[PDB]
Amino acid sequence: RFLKVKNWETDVVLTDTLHLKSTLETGCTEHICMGSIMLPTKDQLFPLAKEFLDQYYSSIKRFGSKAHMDRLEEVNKEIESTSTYQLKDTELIYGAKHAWRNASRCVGRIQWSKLQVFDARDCTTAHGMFNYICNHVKYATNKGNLRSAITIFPQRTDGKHDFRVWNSQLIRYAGYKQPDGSTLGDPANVQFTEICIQQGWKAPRGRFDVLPLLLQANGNDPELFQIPPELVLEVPIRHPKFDWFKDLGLKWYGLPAVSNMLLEIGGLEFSACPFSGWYMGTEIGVRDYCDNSRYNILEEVAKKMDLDMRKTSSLWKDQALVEINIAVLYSFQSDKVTIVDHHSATESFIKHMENEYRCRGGCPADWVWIVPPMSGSITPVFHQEMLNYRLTPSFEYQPDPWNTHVW
Amino acid sequence: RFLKVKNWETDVVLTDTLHLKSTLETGCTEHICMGSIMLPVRTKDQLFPLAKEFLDQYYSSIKRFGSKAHMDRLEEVNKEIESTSTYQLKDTELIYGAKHAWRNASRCVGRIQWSKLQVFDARDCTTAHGMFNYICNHVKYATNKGNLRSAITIFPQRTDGKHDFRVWNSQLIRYAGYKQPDGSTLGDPANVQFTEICIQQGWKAPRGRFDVLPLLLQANGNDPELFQIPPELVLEVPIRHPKFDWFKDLGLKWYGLPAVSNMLLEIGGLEFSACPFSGWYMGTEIGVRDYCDNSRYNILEEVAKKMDLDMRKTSSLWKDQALVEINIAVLYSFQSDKVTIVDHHSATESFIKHMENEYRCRGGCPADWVWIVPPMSGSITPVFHQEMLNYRLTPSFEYQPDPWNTHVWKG
Ligand code: HEM
Ligand code: HEM
Ligand SMILES: Cc1cc(N)nc(C[C@@H]2CNC[C@@H]2OCCCCCc2cccc(N)n2)c1
Ligand SMILES: Cc1cc(N)nc(C[C@@H]2CNC[C@@H]2OCCCCCc2cccc(N)n2)c1
Ligand SMILES: C[C@H](O)[C@H](O)[C@H]1CNc2nc(N)[nH]c(=O)c2N1
Ligand SMILES: C[C@H](O)[C@H](O)[C@H]1CNc2nc(N)[nH]c(=O)c2N1
Ligand SMILES: [Zn+2]
Repeated sequence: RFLKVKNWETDVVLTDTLHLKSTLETGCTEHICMGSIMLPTKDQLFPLAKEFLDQYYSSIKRFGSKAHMDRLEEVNKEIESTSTYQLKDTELIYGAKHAWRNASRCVGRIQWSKLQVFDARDCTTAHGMFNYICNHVKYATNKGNLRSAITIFPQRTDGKHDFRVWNSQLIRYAGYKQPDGSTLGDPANVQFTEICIQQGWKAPRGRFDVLPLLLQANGNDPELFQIPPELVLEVPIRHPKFDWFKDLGLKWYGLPAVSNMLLEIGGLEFSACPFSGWYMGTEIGVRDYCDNSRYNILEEVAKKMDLDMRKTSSLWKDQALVEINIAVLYSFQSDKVTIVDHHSATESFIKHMENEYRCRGGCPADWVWIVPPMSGSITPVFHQEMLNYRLTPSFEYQPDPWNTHVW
Repeated sequence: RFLKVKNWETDVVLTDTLHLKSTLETGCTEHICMGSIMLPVRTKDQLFPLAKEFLDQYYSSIKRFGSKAHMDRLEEVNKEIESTSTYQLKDTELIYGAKHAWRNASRCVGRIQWSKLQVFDARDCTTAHGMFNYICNHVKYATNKGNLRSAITIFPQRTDGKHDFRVWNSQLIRYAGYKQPDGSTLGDPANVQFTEICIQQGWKAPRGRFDVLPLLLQANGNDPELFQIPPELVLEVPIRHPKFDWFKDLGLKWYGLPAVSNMLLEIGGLEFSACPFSGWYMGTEIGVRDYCDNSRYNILEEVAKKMDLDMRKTSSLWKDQALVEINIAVLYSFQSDKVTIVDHHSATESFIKHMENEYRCRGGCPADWVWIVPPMSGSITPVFHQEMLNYRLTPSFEYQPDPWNTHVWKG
């Protein structure tokens, strides 16, 4: 009931107390650790509301004041009456910033308090959703000078009227099974691409086709919309030394924007809440390009470098991985699109951890997601012990809507 | 109960029943995961249960469960415990035990090899000098002129915890670290504290960047004694690079034999506080950690300087670049000298095959993801994408505190 984390590179020891305020369940027991698993009424709602408003009023230094006891009473009466309640704009902004603050898998949280929140709770149609989302994309992109933002559609009511963005991210590339047997474009999105085509989409059947948004308002069947191309900022990938790199024909998008998550604030569930920041280089160059199940480009790059691909021990995979990531970084920087490298991002996260320990009593962190997918041990997060626990407000993963929705 | 693990690259789903045989604690709760925390005298009362579990397991493994030989051995151990407070393992049980501790070691990526382990029974040992002889024979057997063979040497078990055998070195072979008055370190920073104990015990330090440390050995709870491993027994590899001819002039070398000596082996309730074991290196242990940790030899800058990498900002990935070249060098050098080494691609691939086999035949394989994933190039190895269940099985290896913090000095 008082826990220590040690950094093994610097010997700095931090003391966590924030974990006692933790509420949801981790997946682990005394007997089994699930640290590496990807997915481990009225009466229910008032405690959840209360817990939230208590933290909110404490943050603005008005815990136990009349404005506190009055809001607690107002919310209580509204739940009693309507079976739900509405958040004040101030509460909504706070909840959103804190769900990011609490996101244990996010390395970029030094940035948590600079989050532009777009209140789309007044939305009612898929066309409305499209308008809001285009406005979010343009605001956040900001001609390459990226700004963090979230747009929050209306909360869950009876659960049969959910707003959902069916895309997993606002901007992604299509994937198509080929006669060949192989895959064209991004294999992650084969299924979704089919759902779009089975719902009307005219696919260009290219390697890098920006998918249509597929939007669900008020539990209705979802509809298709193309994001204005002038709003989707893309980056052709070149290398600062390798002439031939450009000829691979690689590009990626500047805006990472997760839109399949569920934002939970004071017991309320916001099932459509796309949010966006900016990239860490490795997300694109290590994962998007190199994962066997993704664009899987290592072989082709290794060939152009003329490495010895005969034996794994020549580290040809590793050598090519580094250059691919140098090129991702160099291209974003040259075209002036915000990107951070894993050295700088993990160094920032250590600074943020220390702020959160002295200021808040801790910082939940999932080491398995926080340490970059390349060069783990030469980044400082490798040597930092972390405690992982679930705080609310939070972002939660939710099932793909096609698996659920009735048509 | 059944727990499933998915591999997100292949969609292969495995079912773990083995976790049901797990007994000890993880450190985690339903409220906190301590998966990245590095560290998350027995009565009769406790002992016979631990013995019984163990012998039930051993007897099952030989398909003799419930045999007269099994029941007679249970009775015998019961009696030995009731009358003497402890018991002695048969050779066959010791061997099986040491094999299964390695098999159960969830942080070890090398476990495909668990059944081929040479066990040296050193339970007749009585003196530090005896321990020294035993360790020499182990080093020479394991080294085998570069054709490394896994081995373990097992000294007498704990009795009252006042009479422990301990190897004070954390590994049998390691380099001296020396703190300089100006605050720099010469040689290996990890070993500064232990080097200082050695010096105080009378070791004459050469004060070089790569001095092999003397063994400091404790028998029967006595004060530790110093011994120099014969140099002809310490196989070393000079580090050079296939294309970069200046690599050799950095003056690096490493020892071929990774040999962990500070861990405690538990078999059937008995505690073997000195049980050095050895295998062979995966290249990244040396090339990533030993050379490139900031708290170790820290050679990234010097390498990148020689390579003329752009070092003015991190986003040139100069560190990532230098790190790969060094790792290339370590594997090249070992291979050229015919010293057994495995790369992290081949090791993780073998591990996944081992792991799947273990689910089919054993009903699980406990694995610590934080340690199994290599410290470079994580996601281009198949373990990154592998969900893993971590739990504790016995027989087992455990961390124990360094003996210089606990030892009662006799004078
Ligand atoms: C501003 C720059 C940001 C950086 C550099 C960054 C970095 C990252 C990275 C590298 C990951 C792991 C992604 C992966 O490997 O798939 C991640 C995950 C995550 N981040 Fe951030 N992030 C940023 C902004 C944001 C914002 C604005 C939010 C929410 C407001 C957020 C919340 C999350 C969540 C919930 C996850 C886990 C996603 C999942 O479970 O699939 N992050 N972050
Ligand atoms: C045969 C070749 C072997 C290879 C390639 C191998 C590989 C490794 C590696 C890379 C680690 C992580 C160590 C680190 O990064 O510091 C490790 C840990 C470990 N291995 Fe192995 N291993 C081998 C043999 C053995 C043997 C023979 C045993 C005992 C019989 C053993 C038991 C352990 C234990 C207990 C750990 C955790 C050590 C700790 O917590 O400090 N391994 N293995
Ligand atoms: C099964 C599953 C669970 C879960 N919690 N998340 C996922 C999505 C997978 C996990 N890793 C890659 C993929 O998600 C991509 C998420 C987008 C990246 C997150 C992000 C958000 C904001 C900024 C930024 N730089 N990066 C999948
Ligand atoms: C605090 C602590 C706990 C714990 N369980 N282990 C340690 C020792 C740390 C862990 N990683 C670096 C350092 O020890 C070196 C590990 C020894 C190598 C393991 C090994 C054995 C046999 C063969 C091989 N290739 N590798 C430290
Ligand atoms: C099985 C394992 O949990 C899975 O591969 C995780 C590992 N760490 C990760 N880390 C990040 N940042 N993103 C991921 O998608 C994953 N995948
Ligand atoms: C804090 C963290 O658990 C610690 O630095 C671990 C991470 N993973 C590791 N993995 C291996 N193989 N060896 C190690 O020493 C470590 N150190
Ligand atoms: Zn856990």
